[PDB]
Amino acid sequence: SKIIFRLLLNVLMSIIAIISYQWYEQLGIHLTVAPFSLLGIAIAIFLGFRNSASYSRFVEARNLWGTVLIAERTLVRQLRNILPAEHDAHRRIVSYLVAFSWSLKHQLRKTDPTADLRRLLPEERVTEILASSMPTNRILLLAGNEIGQLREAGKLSDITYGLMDNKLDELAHVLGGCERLATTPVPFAYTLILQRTVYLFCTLLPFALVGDLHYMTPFVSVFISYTFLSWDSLAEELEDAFGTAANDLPLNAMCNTIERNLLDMTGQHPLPE
Amino acid sequence: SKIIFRLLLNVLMSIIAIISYQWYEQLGIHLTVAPFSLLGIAIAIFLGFRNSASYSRFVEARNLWGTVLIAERTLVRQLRNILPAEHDAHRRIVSYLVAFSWSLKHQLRKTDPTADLRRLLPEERVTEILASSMPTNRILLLAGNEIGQLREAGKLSDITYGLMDNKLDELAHVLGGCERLATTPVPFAYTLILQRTVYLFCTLLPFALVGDLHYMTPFVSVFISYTFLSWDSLAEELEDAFGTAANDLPLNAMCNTIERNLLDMTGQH
Amino acid sequence: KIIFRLLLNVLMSIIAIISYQWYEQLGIHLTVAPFSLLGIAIAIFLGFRNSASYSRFVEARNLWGTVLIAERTLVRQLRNILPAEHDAHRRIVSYLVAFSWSLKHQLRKTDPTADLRRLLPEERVTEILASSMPTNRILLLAGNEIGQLREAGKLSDITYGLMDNKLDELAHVLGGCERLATTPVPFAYTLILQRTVYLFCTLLPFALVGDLHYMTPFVSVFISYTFLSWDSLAEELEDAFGTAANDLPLNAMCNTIERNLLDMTGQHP
Amino acid sequence: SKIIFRLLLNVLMSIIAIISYQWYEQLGIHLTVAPFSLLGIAIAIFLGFRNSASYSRFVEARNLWGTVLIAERTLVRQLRNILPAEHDAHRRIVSYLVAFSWSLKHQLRKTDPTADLRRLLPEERVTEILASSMPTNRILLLAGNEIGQLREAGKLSDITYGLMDNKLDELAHVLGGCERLATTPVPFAYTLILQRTVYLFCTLLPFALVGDLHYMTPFVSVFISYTFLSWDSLAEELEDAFGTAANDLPLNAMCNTIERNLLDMTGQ
Amino acid sequence: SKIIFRLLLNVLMSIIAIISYQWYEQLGIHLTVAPFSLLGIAIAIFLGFRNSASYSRFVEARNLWGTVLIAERTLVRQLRNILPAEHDAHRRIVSYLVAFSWSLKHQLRKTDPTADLRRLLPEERVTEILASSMPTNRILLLAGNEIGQLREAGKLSDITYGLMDNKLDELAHVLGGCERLATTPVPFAYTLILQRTVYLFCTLLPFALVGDLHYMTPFVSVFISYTFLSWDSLAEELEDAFGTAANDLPLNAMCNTIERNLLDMTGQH
Ligand SMILES: [Cl-]
Ligand SMILES: [Cl-]
Ligand SMILES: [Cl-]
Ligand SMILES: [Cl-]
Ligand SMILES: [Cl-]
Ligand SMILES: [Cl-]
Ligand SMILES: [Cl-]
Ligand SMILES: [Cl-]
Ligand SMILES: [Cl-]
Ligand SMILES: [Cl-]
Ligand SMILES: [Zn+2]
Ligand SMILES: [Zn+2]
Ligand SMILES: [Zn+2]
Ligand SMILES: [Zn+2]
Ligand SMILES: [Zn+2]
Ligand SMILES: [Zn+2]
Ligand SMILES: [Zn+2]
Ligand SMILES: [Zn+2]
Ligand SMILES: [Zn+2]
Ligand SMILES: [Zn+2]
Ligand SMILES: [Zn+2]
Ligand SMILES: [Zn+2]
Ligand SMILES: [Zn+2]
Ligand SMILES: [Zn+2]
Repeated sequence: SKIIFRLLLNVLMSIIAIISYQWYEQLGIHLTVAPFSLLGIAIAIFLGFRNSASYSRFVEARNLWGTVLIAERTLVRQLRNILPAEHDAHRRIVSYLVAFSWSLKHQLRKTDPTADLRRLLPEERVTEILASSMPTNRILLLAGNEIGQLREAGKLSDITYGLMDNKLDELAHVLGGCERLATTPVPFAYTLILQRTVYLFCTLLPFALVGDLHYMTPFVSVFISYTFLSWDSLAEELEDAFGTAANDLPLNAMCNTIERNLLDMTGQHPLPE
Repeated sequence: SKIIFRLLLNVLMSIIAIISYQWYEQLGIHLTVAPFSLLGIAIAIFLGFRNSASYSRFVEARNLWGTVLIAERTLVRQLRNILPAEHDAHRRIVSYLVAFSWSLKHQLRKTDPTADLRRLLPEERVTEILASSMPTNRILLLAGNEIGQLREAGKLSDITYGLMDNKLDELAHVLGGCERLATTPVPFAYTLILQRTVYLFCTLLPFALVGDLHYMTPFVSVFISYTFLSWDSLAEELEDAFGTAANDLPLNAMCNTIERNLLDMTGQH
Repeated sequence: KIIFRLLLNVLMSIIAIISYQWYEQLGIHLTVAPFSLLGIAIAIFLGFRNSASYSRFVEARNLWGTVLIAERTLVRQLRNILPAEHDAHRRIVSYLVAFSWSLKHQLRKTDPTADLRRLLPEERVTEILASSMPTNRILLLAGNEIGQLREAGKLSDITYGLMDNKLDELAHVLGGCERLATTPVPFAYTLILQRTVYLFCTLLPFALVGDLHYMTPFVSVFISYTFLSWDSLAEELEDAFGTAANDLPLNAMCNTIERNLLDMTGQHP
Repeated sequence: SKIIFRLLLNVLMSIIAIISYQWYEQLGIHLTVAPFSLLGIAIAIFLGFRNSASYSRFVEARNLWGTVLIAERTLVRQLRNILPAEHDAHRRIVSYLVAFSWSLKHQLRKTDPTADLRRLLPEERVTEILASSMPTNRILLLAGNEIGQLREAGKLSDITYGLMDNKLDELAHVLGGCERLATTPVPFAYTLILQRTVYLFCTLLPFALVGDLHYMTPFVSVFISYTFLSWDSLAEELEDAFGTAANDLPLNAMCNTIERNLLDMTGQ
Repeated sequence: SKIIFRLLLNVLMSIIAIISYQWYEQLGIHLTVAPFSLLGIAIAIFLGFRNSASYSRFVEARNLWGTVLIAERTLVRQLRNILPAEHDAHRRIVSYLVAFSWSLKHQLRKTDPTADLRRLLPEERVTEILASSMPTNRILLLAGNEIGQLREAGKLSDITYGLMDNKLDELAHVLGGCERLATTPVPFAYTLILQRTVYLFCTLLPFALVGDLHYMTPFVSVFISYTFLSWDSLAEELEDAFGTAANDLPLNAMCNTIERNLLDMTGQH
């Protein structure tokens, strides 16, 4: 945590305010609580509204990765109920849906997806995915091909295809939502204005409190600084949700759960009497 | 009250603040209202936003369990309307749908679902559901198999199947919603950090209010503490509705309400 | 209703005026600054409470709005697809009107027998009252009317599906309305704030008397009026469907629904 | 602009507080800023939440009238794409949909739609619509008749009818939405509490401020009054959210845009 | 940023406050921190609510532009799945959809769209687009005609047409949503009330702050003037997300992303 260094600096800023208190009126400088109370309340309001915006983006990030689990379950679930005999079709579609989860993971984590794609799909398909400028959207097209080919075979009617097509439409809203959160953040000015005001408020606070507290200055100033800094750092963990930090989503575990889910519903060996 | 231990501790610290006030001039330590007022208003704003997020989680929690009630009612309604003669199918689907509700209750609470599943389903399926790592999802698959088998027999058309399949999707959106809302740790320790900030503000407050109130310190300081601690403990309850430390009554009720409703529709009681 | 405490607030202020000459005699200090910090905190918590209460009232009004929308569109679809089947029209409308009235009685926790016998044959009223939830039975009986027209050959599976969607939407309303009635916003919400504001407003003139002297009862009743009126509005918005001053006129709403559905069929009330 | 008359009243109430300040010690009355700070902050919190609720109902009114534009554009678009030859059908439905837009406007504004209805529709239909107690709903039923009769002619299938029916369902949600906003206003308590409080706070404010500010009282008190009254008046206009005021929705401009769009798509 | 000018002018106003403080009791002028504190907190609350509503407009504008990508991705995807042989049909529809994004961008910015329309579509169609009052809605009708004529031949059934029809309905919701934000912004009172109040508070702030701070008056007044004006400017920027400012949407880059998505490898699959 980088918060603890700021707390140690707040103690140092408090002690230098205590010893230099003699040279205050000799220069003619005064700092009271009431002007800093107005500034602090203003900052406490603005931080609250920013953290609300940061939480709302984190909820949206959590919701979209929840939908990957829902849409892929229901698509395999529909496949098992409508076409219970097409087991060769199942394992092809399943492998694409697992691959979609892993490729979406690596797209948000800015990492190479080649290892996971080769683990799940044949080399003719991995080359096709990597050729595309948008690799994860290619997978949905290739998964869409498999549902389309079953409709082309006559195994799926236009109604049963339409029921399965809507699940792929849900999956497209996941990818488009995840890309939108990754590319467009909370406008940088939000974090730039507040982080500047908080740090400058926390350092100038013991100088404003030294006249009222005298010797209790380091104990109180830290306790006020801690409240304003913890709330500021809370938003700095929620805004970026697709990284590898403490509050950031465990996407490795989530993709493992999806892989476990889709190989739980399938994998049941057909025709053992 | 649960927090009444900390309320009497606040009065205990107030009496300490009165007697030790004589020693304050020996080190040159002073505590005015204005520094603790700025901190107090700041905490009050931060508790307001946190409680709003806690309420937001609670409303969505009840909405999902409302959809369990809605989707299962409308699935049984569609079965009676489209296929009025197929009572053998009715009994099986209702058995699975109620088994979905109870298994979801035991999944959110992390409790054993074996006793409830054995009551509603035969042992061939109970072992199959318990073998799966996702038991509630397995029930939806088996419920989907019942709708799917009526389609393959020729009794359900592709459109009438589609109407019933959408109701199974609603329950699957709930399961995925409930799984997400229970297994998310939205803070690292900030649910405890903000709780600790309230605690230490409450205990240091009588030392700050002793100069302005003297003997009225235990009266006013406990009344400020009460308003802050009650609002903090309220957000603690609303954040985890599907908790082991949370009330079991609203979750056990809606599982019985759905069982009572589905048995009434088919005409069994 | 709030005037009973507004007169009590002036009476408590009179006590604060006469006892001010005994303040330093008893040895008590009460400054404005600690009560300012507490009062701002309460104002924040009431601000979030009233906002949460407003969202309940909006959702409750929206659900009853959807009854009027869904039933209009169901009759509209019946007239466009099957213009000849007026025997179907009159039966379904009488069910949809009965659903609205039984929804009113369910939320109010009252007997619906007086309104059900007015609209429906006696055998159906006995069947409706037999069920655990009367409204869910009506939607099932209205669904059977659409279902029997599908079995006759007059409605295809597609045209059944369009009419079925509105019956699904009405069941989402029923599940929504039941949720807002059966699950109130947790116990503590009113237990904290209502009693906190009462104890704040009565103990405030004791703190105000040091700075205001004889203007104490005039300014204390000002702050009390603003705090209590915001408190009372939030309780009127939370609850709900009943017979309070600021609540939904459900008797007038059900009459508007009945008049709309009779007007579309070519009938006069 | 009710504010400018009230701002001059506040300066006039401030000068009373200055001249009667010599009488304060005689009556035994002392007024500090600190209790009025507590009250004013509370008012500012409650005004902030009310204005938030008022803006939310304005956005909802904007979104519903946005849906009028979208659902009617798409229904005409669906008609041209499925049935490119049936122009006799187009002329009636477009005129019905435009009549829906104007009838919804006149129902919300509480004005007579007779002049607009006879401008678009034949006398056999206008007299039938005006006969109905819900004239905007009557248009949706007659618009549904045109889609329904195209289905019964064998020109529209059950599938293509269902795609068009969803748009009529979407416009019916708007009608029920707009009626909900009109018949049920923002609880009159919100206006009864705050407006009484804001006016009484601003009037009583210089009497507490005169003890600390003296001759700067009419400058400071009028600037606090301006902030509190401007925010209250803004929330008042957003609460409606319709009507004839300048701050409200330009519904005449919107209905003409809908009328122009549907006549553009048909080539008229 | 125009704040840097108003920040430097705020320091100059603070120098006037320092030199004139001696003459305060001579001129008969008293200015304390407490009334300006009450005013400043009130402004900070109203700025907090405005900035939140401003951000909500920015989010909804981004969400609609996100939908442009998603709805067009799937519309081409469905064409690449249902009709994989119709390659000449693909390139015609794709070109309309790329033209839809660019024509939307130029409509919201109020600039000439002819330069980008010629780049993507034939001259017989570009003139038909420019002839219409709403050029972006005309493109949806022209792209819809391509889907409609494939149904006319019998290549698409009524069901598979409906799947593609829903996607063009989704794009029309973006068109109406983006117009709603652009044609009418926030009420003009919102901007004119706050921008008058914020700076007139900031200029009159050092005159009230001089009594407590003396020589530190320009340091603290520029701090508060920074925090209040930076929040007002951010709110003013985000309200018009379709403008050409720093915190606004990069709509030029977004349309290039849509173009590269729909033309994945010159329209191949
Ligand atoms: Cl398989
Ligand atoms: Cl049965
Ligand atoms: Cl509807
Ligand atoms: Cl009829
Ligand atoms: Cl639409
Ligand atoms: Cl025409
Ligand atoms: Cl035409
Ligand atoms: Cl889509
Ligand atoms: Cl191509
Ligand atoms: Cl000086
Ligand atoms: Zn299989
Ligand atoms: Zn979509
Ligand atoms: Zn049965
Ligand atoms: Zn789904
Ligand atoms: Zn004493
Ligand atoms: Zn509807
Ligand atoms: Zn009839
Ligand atoms: Zn449903
Ligand atoms: Zn035409
Ligand atoms: Zn003709
Ligand atoms: Zn007339
Ligand atoms: Zn192609
Ligand atoms: Zn639509
Ligand atoms: Zn000086």
